Amino acid sequence: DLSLTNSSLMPTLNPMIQQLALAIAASWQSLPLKPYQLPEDLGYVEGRLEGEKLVIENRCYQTPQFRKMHLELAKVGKGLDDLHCVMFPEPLYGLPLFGCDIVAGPGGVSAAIADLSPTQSDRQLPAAYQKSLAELGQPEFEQQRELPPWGEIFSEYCLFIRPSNVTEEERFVQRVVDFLQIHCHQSIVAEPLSEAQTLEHRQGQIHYCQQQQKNDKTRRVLEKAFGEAWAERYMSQVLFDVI
Ligand SMILES: C=CC1=C(C)/C(=C/c2[nH]c(Cc3[nH]c(/C=C4\NC(=O)C(C)=C4C=C)c(C)c3CCC(=O)O)c(CCC(=O)O)c2C)NC1=O
Repeated sequence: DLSLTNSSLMPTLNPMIQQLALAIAASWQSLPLKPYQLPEDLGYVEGRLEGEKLVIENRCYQTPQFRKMHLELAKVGKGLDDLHCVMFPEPLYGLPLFGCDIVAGPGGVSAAIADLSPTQSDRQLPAAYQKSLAELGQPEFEQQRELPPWGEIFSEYCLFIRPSNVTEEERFVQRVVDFLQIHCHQSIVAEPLSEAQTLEHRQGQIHYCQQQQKNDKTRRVLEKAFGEAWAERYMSQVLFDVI
């Protein structure tokens, strides 16, 4: 399932989304993957109420270091495209949370967000991450976006932009590839932590999922195609499940 060649959505998504989906899949392809079963063994889902149809493709995996690796592609009607990805770490290893959300319409990408988010109580990334991320240097983008109020969960390296041209699209993709290369290497060298530290990282992941559920822009997309009760179950059990 991890080849995207069987995807029905891929050919119709915004090109930046296609490039990022491919890069994520390439990063995961040779890991010690096992399937992760979403609620009701959800793969493909389509729904419509009174407006536009929402189509969603889900792929989910797990490894010893990552309890849940979720790649979701979505399209609303013919306008709105979305790529959503979260690698949820196993708290035992103390790794940060990789996440990204890319939203596009007919006139281009409106929102591109990626981060390696902290799970420590002091809201800092592990020292090895800080060092590696600082060495990449700060990227220059013309149109930055300020994080909403629930976005206190994001690191100081969080990127949130509207890409202004294809060069910036490519620059953002390359920065996400760099984040993934750092993250995959740190996962090899990570050691199992003490019970007390595992608990702190668990709490940090819970908090991340609770704050992400406050994103009303995501919720309203789901609500308009499936209704309020479906949307709440999807947000809380599929996208941002509390462990
Ligand atoms: C069904 C799945 C799914 C859909 C439909 C979705 C849609 C979605 N996500 C966002 C913004 C959107 N997404 C995020 C961030 C994230 N969101 C995440 O799922 C993750 C992992 C991050 C961060 C790593 C932020 C911070 C914002 C801006 C929220 C705002 O402007 O209020 C928008 C508003 C775009 C804009 O303002 O230009 C939409 C429609 N996101 C999804 O995940």
